[PDB]
Amino acid sequence: KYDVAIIGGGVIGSSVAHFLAERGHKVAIVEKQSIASEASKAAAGLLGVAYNPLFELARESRAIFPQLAAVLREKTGVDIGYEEKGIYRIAQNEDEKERILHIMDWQQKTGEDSYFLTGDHVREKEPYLSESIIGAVYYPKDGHVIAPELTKAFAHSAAISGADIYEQTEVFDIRIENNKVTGVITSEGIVTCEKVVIAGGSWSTKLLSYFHRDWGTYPVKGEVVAVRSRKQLLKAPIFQERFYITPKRGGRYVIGATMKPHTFNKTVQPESITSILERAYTILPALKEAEWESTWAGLRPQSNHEAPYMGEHEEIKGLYACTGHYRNGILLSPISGQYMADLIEGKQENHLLDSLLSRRVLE
Amino acid sequence: KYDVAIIGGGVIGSSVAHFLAERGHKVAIVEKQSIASEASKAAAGLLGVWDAYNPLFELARESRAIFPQLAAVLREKTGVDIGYEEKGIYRIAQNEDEKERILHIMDWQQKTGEDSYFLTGDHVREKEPYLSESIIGAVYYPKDGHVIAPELTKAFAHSAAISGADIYEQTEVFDIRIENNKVTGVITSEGIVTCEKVVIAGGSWSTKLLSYFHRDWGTYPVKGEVVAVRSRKQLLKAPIFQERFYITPKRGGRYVIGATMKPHTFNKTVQPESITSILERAYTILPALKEAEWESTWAGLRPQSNHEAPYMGEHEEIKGLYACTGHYRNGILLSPISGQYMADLIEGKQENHLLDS
Ligand SMILES: Cc1cc2nc3c(=O)[nH]c(=O)nc-3n(C[C@H](O)[C@H](O)[C@H](O)COP(=O)(O)OP(=O)(O)OC[C@H]3O[C@@H](n4cnc5c(N)ncnc54)[C@H](O)[C@@H]3O)c2cc1C
Ligand SMILES: Cc1cc2nc3c(=O)[nH]c(=O)nc-3n(C[C@H](O)[C@H](O)[C@H](O)COP(=O)(O)OP(=O)(O)OC[C@H]3O[C@@H](n4cnc5c(N)ncnc54)[C@H](O)[C@@H]3O)c2cc1C
Repeated sequence: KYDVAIIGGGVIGSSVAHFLAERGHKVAIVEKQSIASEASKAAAGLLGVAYNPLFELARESRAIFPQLAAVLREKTGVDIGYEEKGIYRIAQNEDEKERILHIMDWQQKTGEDSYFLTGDHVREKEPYLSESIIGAVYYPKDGHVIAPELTKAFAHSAAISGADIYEQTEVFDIRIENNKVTGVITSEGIVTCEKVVIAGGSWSTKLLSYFHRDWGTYPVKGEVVAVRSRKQLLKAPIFQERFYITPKRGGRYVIGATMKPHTFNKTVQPESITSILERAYTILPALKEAEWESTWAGLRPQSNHEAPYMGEHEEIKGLYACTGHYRNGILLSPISGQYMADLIEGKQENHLLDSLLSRRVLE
Repeated sequence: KYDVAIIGGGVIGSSVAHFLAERGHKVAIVEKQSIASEASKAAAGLLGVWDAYNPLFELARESRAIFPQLAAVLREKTGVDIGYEEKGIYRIAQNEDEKERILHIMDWQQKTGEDSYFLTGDHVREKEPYLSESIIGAVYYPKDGHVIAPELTKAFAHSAAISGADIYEQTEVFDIRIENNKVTGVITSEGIVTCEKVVIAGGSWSTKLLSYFHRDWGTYPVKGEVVAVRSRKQLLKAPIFQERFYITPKRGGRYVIGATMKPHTFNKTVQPESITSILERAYTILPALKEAEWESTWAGLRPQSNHEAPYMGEHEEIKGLYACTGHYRNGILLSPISGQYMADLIEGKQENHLLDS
């Protein structure tokens, strides 16, 4: 008999598990496979990168990462790979240069420090980078983490604090008896609880029907490649119109990512492998003579409302939702967990439904 | 040309690589397979758990003092966390005979002996509630701990690569090139690697190369089989030790249990009887393991020396030939000082004692 059962053991559900259990709530994670089985183990873990109410949530989440990391390491033994060596936006042609200069110029007015670099000035800092790069924007405060490690950290933190983790357990439905959540119906039987959180990434749609038929998430498949190198090829991640090359602990380079909407398919097509690597060669040619390590596919949970659903059901008491983070669920995992636990404890109002899901279209 | 070529990409070779490169030396590492692919990936990473005047004793003491701040240094430099944990280790007893020998180790080991104390079976179960009713008591060592050996090994080696070392994985050293009684390089499977110094750190395979010291010298593998299970429950905060057998928790709900001892074999398969015996012994110490989740099993070749002690030092007659292999069951614990000693010795800031005693 739990305070909250959490449906899904990705970063988002594990983050929620962490913050609740930390505050003495008896919590259960129910996950149909394993912790970090899906988007959260496929993600490149980049933090930061137009305006909107997410930008501010992101900024708030971003700032939690330094202390969160230290805490998690100390408590669980897992280091999440938090790194802050900055991130480059690169440009290889003039359209791209201007696109980047314009982003920077609106960004700068918000207080975020960033410097425009010349191709030669980039190459002083990152010498393996292509002669084709003509400029770039450097953000010294950006960084990244190891998505699966952060995920695993949250979940074991939760367990240490008393959370029960049920892997290989699928939630078919929520048990609402008198317009109240009384439990959850799983493949391994009933789990009694007083509150539920839907954190089912790309699979949340059916359970989101309790809120509304049109509420939902769908998978946007992304394929990525990883290579190893004995050279110091990149110090910091490089970005180019969503495409990225990122270092990780241990001389690993992670490179992606394709976009294939509305499929749960986790195979990798050759063409994607070829397309990804050829693009990487124009940025960073030495990757030709690196060591192939792996390739994989992950399922970004797009929102039907183009913003994650984070909130309490207005009628059915104890029924919560927290999914649809799409491309920024690693970045936002800390703010999401913190918020959800505040909301579950009555410490915050149910205002993030309103704020994130309505967009004024006219006027 | 390199100031030093290091033969072996284990924790020992990679320590030496770290400490050296960190002092502006140009180092190559030459490794048959890949970094940390033998004993150093297989090890349980326990620290500290010899007679009192054995120098390894002073060395082990110094190794343990370098470890905390080294862990920070490697993390912040390479981004690799070595799993340094200092929550202690319990030497358990299940017989009254064991209790005696344990109390005996404690009493006559108080060489400022890590402020260790006796706990009753009941007081241990307070501290660790899944441990067996069968344990009478144990000696808790508060300043005892453990690392993740494969991780420490990787840290060290990336540390050196960041400091300019060239890692030649997938490269076997056949022989050491000696022209005019000085070392000019190392003859490998790929090409010739030109260096002014070499360090034999080839663990259990060092024997042929050690013959340039004395045909009497050599190392050999002592096979060890280990089992790893995963768990959602909190079965242990700190490792338990018992006459070489150990149950150790690792970050991420993992529990590695071992180990077996099969001497004079390089063979890396695991015999079912070893799994059967390790697990059955484990069940008496921590019954919940019955319903944990099986993860994996493996073997590693502990590098025993012909002389039952590491070879660490410089060749008296041959200019620039060094050795540092054969740490048997303490290779992880001594990787920091083995590295620091070896680099101090190459820079002529340390005398050549260990080769004598
Ligand atoms: C290629 C790629 C690169 C990315 N890069 C970045 C990046 O650089 N920065 C960034 O912030 N984000 C990135 N992301 C996004 C990030 O992966 C997601 O936004 C985030 O992982 C979503 O986490 P989640 O827990 O909601 O989803 P998931 O990790 O998919 O978790 C959902 C979990 O719920 C479980 N589940 C579903 N239904 C049920 C049920 N009925 N019962 C029980 N369990 C259930 C599933 O097993 C799954 O484990 C990237 C994604 C991809 C694919
Ligand atoms: C089961 C087990 C548990 C253990 N537990 C502990 C513990 O709890 N605490 C502890 O302190 N220690 C422990 N050890 C000991 C520790 O594993 C070793 O002492 C440690 O590996 C250090 O050895 P090394 O680096 O010399 O050996 P290795 O890791 O074997 O390194 C030797 C390297 O040299 C390479 N090599 C060999 N020949 C050549 C050549 N011609 N050219 C190039 N490369 C070559 C090999 O490929 C190998 O990678 C344990 C060992 C085992 C097996």
